[PDB]
Amino acid sequence: KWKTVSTIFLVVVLYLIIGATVFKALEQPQEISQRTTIVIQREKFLRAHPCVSDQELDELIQQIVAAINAGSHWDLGSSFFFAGTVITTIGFGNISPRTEGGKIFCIIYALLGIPLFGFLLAGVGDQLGTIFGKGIAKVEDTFIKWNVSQTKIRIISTIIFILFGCVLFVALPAVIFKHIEGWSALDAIYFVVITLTTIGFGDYVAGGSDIEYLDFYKPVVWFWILVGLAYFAAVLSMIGDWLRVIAKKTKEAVGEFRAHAAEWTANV
Amino acid sequence: SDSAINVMKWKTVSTIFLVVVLYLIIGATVFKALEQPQEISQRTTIVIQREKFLRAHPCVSDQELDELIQQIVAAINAGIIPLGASSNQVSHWDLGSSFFFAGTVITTIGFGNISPRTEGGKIFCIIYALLGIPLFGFLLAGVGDQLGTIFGKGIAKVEDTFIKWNVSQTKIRIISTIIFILFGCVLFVALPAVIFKHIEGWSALDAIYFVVITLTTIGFGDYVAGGSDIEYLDFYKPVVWFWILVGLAYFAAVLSMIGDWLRVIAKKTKEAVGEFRAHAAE
Ligand SMILES: CCCCCCCCCCCCC/C=C/[C@@H](O)[C@H](CO)NC(=O)CCCCCCCCCCCCCCC
Ligand SMILES: CCCCCCCCCCCCC/C=C/[C@@H](O)[C@H](CO)NC(=O)CCCCCCCCCCCCCCC
Ligand SMILES: *CCC(=O)Nc1ccc(C(=O)NCc2ccc(Cl)cc2Cl)cc1
Ligand SMILES: *CCC(=O)Nc1ccc(C(=O)NCc2ccc(Cl)cc2Cl)cc1
Ligand SMILES: CCCCCCCCCCCCCCCC
Ligand SMILES: CCCCCCCCCCCC
Ligand SMILES: CCCCCCCCCC
Ligand SMILES: CCCCCCCCCC
Ligand SMILES: CCCCCCCC
Ligand SMILES: CCCCCCCC
Ligand SMILES: [K+]
Ligand SMILES: [K+]
Ligand SMILES: [K+]
Ligand SMILES: [K+]
Ligand SMILES: [K+]
Ligand SMILES: [K+]
Repeated sequence: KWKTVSTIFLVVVLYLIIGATVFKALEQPQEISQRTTIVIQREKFLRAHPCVSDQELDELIQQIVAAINAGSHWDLGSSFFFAGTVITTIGFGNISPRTEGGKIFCIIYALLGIPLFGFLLAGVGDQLGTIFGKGIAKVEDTFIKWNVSQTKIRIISTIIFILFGCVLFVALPAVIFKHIEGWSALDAIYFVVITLTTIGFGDYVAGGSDIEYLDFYKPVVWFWILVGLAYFAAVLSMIGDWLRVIAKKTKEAVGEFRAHAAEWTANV
Repeated sequence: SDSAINVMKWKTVSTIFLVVVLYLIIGATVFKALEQPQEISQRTTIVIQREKFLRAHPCVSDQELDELIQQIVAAINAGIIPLGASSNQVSHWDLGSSFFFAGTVITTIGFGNISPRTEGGKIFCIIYALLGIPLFGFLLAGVGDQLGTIFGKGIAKVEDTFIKWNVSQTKIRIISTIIFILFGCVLFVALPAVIFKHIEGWSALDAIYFVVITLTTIGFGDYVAGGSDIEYLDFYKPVVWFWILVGLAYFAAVLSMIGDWLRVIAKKTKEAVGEFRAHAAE
């Protein structure tokens, strides 16, 4: 009958405000640092090359920033990657359609492929879940006849799910990404989380740089994208369940606190 | 029982996998066909300009022009207006733009025009995503449920206005799906698209493109509703916030309905091919 939606809306607004403050705190300093150390560069390149005017260099900069949309972008490999970024809704954006017909086809392609890929991803997740059900069935039998509790064997099994999944789907792909892309470890894990959450900023792409790949590589990361999107769907849903549980525990904690203030003053 | 169903399940998922591969191949072919020509045109017409700059400044070290463009492309990923005429700008990380960024994280739209460069920014972004995505999921579920109850009451009366001669119970459902589609596409894509065109200066197709790319959470970032430096009446960005919330709910509904359409067409086509081979010329 009632909402409950208003309080979670307010919680989301609060979460966004806290996040915005923290992000500003962590990111504005390096931004102003790079801004002043590039206004150093604009006039240290110009005085080191007197033949460039102060206004012809700006013609150069204007056309280079005009080249923001191009720099092939559209070999069958890169367009296959793009189609993947569309139907997965990752949408890195490093590749994007510029002609109107490309955008119209992109609209149709998204509206049809997102549900179809949803079916594929659901099936992949179900098959992984049954494989993992048998896998937990055996270690839930070795460790099961010792008196250990039953409603905590499930939390030990979630511990094992999280750990094994994050080593197979986050850890070793991250180390491979660092050894192949040249990314840092933190940058690799960042890429993993941002792509498998379907956020997909595009500041890092697993086949973007020119660095020449082993050709065994893009298909394997395709497979990793498929299986990791499923794993991360599971992880995000279980975090949601964590949230609803802690939500009711906090609801009862506020109930208890106000109930201990209630008749604590009836103590007259 | 426990296993005899799983063979069937792995069969259907394998054929869905092959269908997805085929869809990706077709899409890639069409996209290459539609986008590579203008790309090579612009590339040769940018090297025309590159050596028009080169056939005008030999005193320039002439190979450092490309390291200069390297540093310019490195500087633009952390947005900049790098010209002497105007050394004054507005920052990527005011609380407004950082609020927008946090939204792009928890919605998983991820436009990317703004993204964390600091190590701590990336670690906090990881934590922020892993916690906010489910939370925003709950919010969006509530928004969708309330929208659905408003629309249920709205259709309840038009489910009687139409009770003339010859009327159905389970086939009036198609007029209700038609009304959902049309009214939703008027409120959540159409008029927001025209607003986006008149305020952002985007084309009509660019506005609708932005709408579709944003509410599906693809979020390329090639168009952003608050990106350009312009005025923005502030009566604008909060209403676009609200539009994002309710339109994400609406588009989740639309995508689920398209999925149902696909499931129906899939089973009708398999039974149709069964029927075909069962005939197979007399
Ligand atoms: C990382 C960014 C910072 C996160 C900011 C979260 C601050 C919010 C802390 C709880 C206070 C919410 C206000 C209302 C609380 C209750 O009246 C209400 C039900 O009565 N709770 C909920 O609805 C259920 C809402 C429960 C949502 C809790 C979100 C989980 C945060 C995880 C971070 C914990 C770090 C612990 C060390 C600080
Ligand atoms: C299912 C409902 C989703 C519909 C969401 C999009 C609704 C489109 C309504 C916008 C109409 C605006 C009127 C003016 C349009 C022109 O100024 C504009 C050129 O400037 N044309 C287009 O944008 C051309 C736009 C072309 C629209 C693409 C239509 C593709 C529908 C495919 C649906 C999947 C059906 C699958 C059945 C097997
Ligand atoms: C064409 C220029 C470019 O960026 N090409 C490019 C980038 C990435 C790939 C690729 O296959 N990456 C692995 C992958 C596969 C699917 C998805 Cl949705 C995402 C990724 Cl990162 C290929 C070509
Ligand atoms: C600071 C530079 C910049 O890009 N600023 C910017 C862009 C967009 C907004 C904004 O509020 N857009 C509406 C909106 C709200 C939430 C989301 Cl998740 C996405 C959008 Cl487009 C504000 C500031
Ligand atoms: C624009 C997207 C084109 C992709 C659509 C391909 C059509 C495929 C028709 C069915 C192919 C598999 C049928 C097998 C049924 C037993
Ligand atoms: C499980 C088999 C499904 C095959 C049917 C898919 C049909 C897609 C139609 C796309 C029309 C543009
Ligand atoms: C300018 C309009 C281009 C539209 C291209 C649509 C391609 C349809 C392929 C099925
Ligand atoms: C079922 C075993 C899945 C193994 C996944 C390997 C991922 C490759 C890392 C790039
Ligand atoms: C909770 C995520 C922390 C990631 C730390 C990575 C350090 C290389
Ligand atoms: C319910 C009306 C939403 C209007 C959103 C328009 C903002 C661009
Ligand atoms: K994105
Ligand atoms: K997404
Ligand atoms: K999603
Ligand atoms: K971008
Ligand atoms: K995205
Ligand atoms: K992006």
